[PDB]
Amino acid sequence: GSKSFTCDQCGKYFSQKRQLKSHYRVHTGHSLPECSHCHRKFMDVSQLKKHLRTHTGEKPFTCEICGKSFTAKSSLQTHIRIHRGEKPYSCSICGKCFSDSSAKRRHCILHTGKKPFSCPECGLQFARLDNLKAHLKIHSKE
DNA sequence: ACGCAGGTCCTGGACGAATT
DNA sequence: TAATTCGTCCAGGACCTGCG
Ligand SMILES: [Zn+2]
Ligand SMILES: [Zn+2]
Ligand SMILES: [Zn+2]
Ligand SMILES: [Zn+2]
Ligand SMILES: [Zn+2]
Repeated sequence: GSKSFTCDQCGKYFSQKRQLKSHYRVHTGHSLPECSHCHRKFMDVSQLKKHLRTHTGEKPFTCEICGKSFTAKSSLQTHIRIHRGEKPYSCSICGKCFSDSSAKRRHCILHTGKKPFSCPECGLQFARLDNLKAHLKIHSKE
């Protein structure tokens, strides 16, 4: 049960050359499941079917509390915690709690003080790109 | 004013689970 | 069993919003 074929990208082992060639598609994209609309590629056909809803607008996960629908069950699961006031994610530095996992991760970056987004017009630095994009709209109004 | 930051939800890669 | 397909988590955003 040895394995002699290795991937020069991630280092995973395979017992047959054909097994290595099939796995190597995740690094080059060749022969991956390709969307017929935008021609983007994904890891397997199930991830492709999830992406298909981005073109059709289908939201098959509806909240039974307010009636709003979502594209993914994970998004619905996160949304339901809003109705119940469930905030399991907390910042270990200041104690601020969030129901959204990304809101907590985004908040914790503020304790580092890093502002890697600098305005190309005036040089004002921002910790988030979306706030810089909104700031540049003020510049757009000449 | 408008920078700041939390609210909200869409998007997709990661990865074990379930199916074929 | 091996390969494919699926479910799920989770990271990374974009758009919206009100506060100081
Ligand atoms: Zn590899
Ligand atoms: Zn597509
Ligand atoms: Zn709801
Ligand atoms: Zn904090
Ligand atoms: Zn500027």
